[PDB]
Amino acid sequence: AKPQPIVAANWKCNGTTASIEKLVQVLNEHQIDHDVQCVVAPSFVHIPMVQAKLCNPKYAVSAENAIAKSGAFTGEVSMPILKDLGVSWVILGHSERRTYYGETDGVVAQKVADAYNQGFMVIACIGETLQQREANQTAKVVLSQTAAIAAKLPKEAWSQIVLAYEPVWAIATPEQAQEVHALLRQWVSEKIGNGVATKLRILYGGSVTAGNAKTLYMKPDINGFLVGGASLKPEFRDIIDATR
Amino acid sequence: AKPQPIVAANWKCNGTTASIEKLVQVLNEHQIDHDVQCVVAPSFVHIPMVQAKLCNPKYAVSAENAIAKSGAFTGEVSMPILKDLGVSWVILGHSERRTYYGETDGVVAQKVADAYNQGFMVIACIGETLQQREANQTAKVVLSQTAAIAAKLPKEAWSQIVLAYEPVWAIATPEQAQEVHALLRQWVSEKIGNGVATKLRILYGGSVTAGNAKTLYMKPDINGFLVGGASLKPEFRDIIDATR
Ligand SMILES: [As]
Ligand SMILES: [As]
Repeated sequence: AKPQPIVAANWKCNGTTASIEKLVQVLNEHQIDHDVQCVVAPSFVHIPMVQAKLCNPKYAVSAENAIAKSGAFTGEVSMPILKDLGVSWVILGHSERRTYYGETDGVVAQKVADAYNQGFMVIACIGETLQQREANQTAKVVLSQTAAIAAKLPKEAWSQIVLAYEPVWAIATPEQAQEVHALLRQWVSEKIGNGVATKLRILYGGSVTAGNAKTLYMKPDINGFLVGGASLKPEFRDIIDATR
Repeated sequence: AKPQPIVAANWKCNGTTASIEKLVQVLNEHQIDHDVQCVVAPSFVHIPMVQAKLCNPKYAVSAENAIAKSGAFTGEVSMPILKDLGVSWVILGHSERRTYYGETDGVVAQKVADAYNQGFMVIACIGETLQQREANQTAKVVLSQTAAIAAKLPKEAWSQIVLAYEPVWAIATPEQAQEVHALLRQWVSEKIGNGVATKLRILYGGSVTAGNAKTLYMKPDINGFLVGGASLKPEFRDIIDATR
């Protein structure tokens, strides 16, 4: 029933040359025996070393953010630059960028559309804060965020979209995760179409560990993970193996 | 009289693998016959290729921005990451980040202090908008920006600081540039000390071309350049040679 799972590592703003060499060697030696798309998103300056040292073809390298256009945007990295470098995945709308770096719903929606139209696979992040959840606004918020993205996309774009639900309010039980994933998928099914909804990967982006990954993946509407801190450790392999 | 000049290339969010290979080969073949510190600031994902292909020891590689701390800051690059990668220069406070990416005077001042305390050479950018210049507030603005930076630095930090004046209102005659540079240096001399003021490099960050570089460098308070678009072209070499 489920579509191909994805296990994505978000290294955030972490790593050294030495630590990444060691971690990538562990990922390269891991023999994955089922159909899963693995993604690694290093900090921008580590993308080249990861591209060079990774040899496991079940992985793609992602950026952790991008802007749409090259030009006079000191400090930023654009989608054309990433494409020329051979990066075809990007994480957009991460809660830390929505919170700290001014990415409103509209800003994220436009970036996702720009990444779609430039050929990227996009992990688009959504999720509600503690104040929003306490106000009983979980559904209003995650469906407003998703709707904003959807309004700028044609139906055919959804083959390049992956959603990641971040329970910002926690950063949650597997049951609470499943409730939001099911709501997201039912809204896509109604508004966009049931074929899009059954093929869409909705990844869980709360706290994922070797301890809890299999329990989360048992949920019918969870299609893998956007992993934070545990993705810097050898137990990331156990999180991949939890999607069998 | 003048301190060692600096000619810094800010590539902004521009370049391809192919274009950078070609440009770096031109910079590597250029024989520089006087004492000048050259800097190249590529987009983050191009830092490694530039570090590898550059062979001209008169150049240092810079970042175009950074944050102070590693951690859960998706999409950002930190000063410890850059140091581990061997980057010891950073541009902070560029007008495009102050304008588009929420860097207030306080935010820039704190980053400069954090980069000082982590051992970086810092090109700290200041400059007034068209509305501020029309209000006759050039001096209020560039000295407020500089004062905000200075308030977080001990006197000994100034060996690691370089100022870059950006005439945002234009982006200017060499005379207008010299007036602001002279004002900046006189304020540093009074507030911080005359030995700091005579050793400080104040770089001009308006439109610098092969056509105008020597005329600008003739000005007594201009110590080189933070160059935009012309730094992507072979005529960057002519801008370096204008600091003889
Ligand atoms: As291999
Ligand atoms: As050489």
